[PDB]
Amino acid sequence: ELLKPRTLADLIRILHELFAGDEVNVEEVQAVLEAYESNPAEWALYAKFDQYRYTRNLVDQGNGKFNLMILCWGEGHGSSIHDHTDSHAFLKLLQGNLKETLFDWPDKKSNEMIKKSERTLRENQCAYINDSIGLHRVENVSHTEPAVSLHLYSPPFDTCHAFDQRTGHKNKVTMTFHSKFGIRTP
Ligand SMILES: [Cl-]
Ligand SMILES: [Fe+3]
Repeated sequence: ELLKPRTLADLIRILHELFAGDEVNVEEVQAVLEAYESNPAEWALYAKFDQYRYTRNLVDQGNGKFNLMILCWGEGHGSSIHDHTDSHAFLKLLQGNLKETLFDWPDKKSNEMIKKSERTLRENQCAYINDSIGLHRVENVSHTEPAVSLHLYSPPFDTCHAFDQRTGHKNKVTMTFHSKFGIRTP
């Protein structure tokens, strides 16, 4: 029985219930993420920015079932085109707007990766992706507003692939945390 998360802490408690088992009801998870109304005071601890690129700030380890993290995007900061390592990936905006561009998996032949679509994700909206859907790039294209998003990945993963838009060629990337549980982790 899905109830509205009253706070980020409450959201986390609900997520632990939704991930108690071995499978994932994606629509329920997305619905509860969407229902949490971003409250900046509740996540200020995790919202640690870097001047040069977006940061990943671990919030909860989901009793091993998922990683929940907050990503902080300076003006003009964005990601690679990337996959999600056979995991579910949820993205909820907590502040600002992000542009999500979708791409299909490349063929073996070297070719320009053509965007299949794009959307603007707005405050409190939740998006979902997995490798069966395709690849994406996420970007804060704003010149004036930093963005903050809440990401849930299940199972957790710390490696993924970045794709070269010019060729479709992929490279393995290890993902790093800027902080964990509010503590900067050089
Ligand atoms: Cl993502
Ligand atoms: Fe992603």
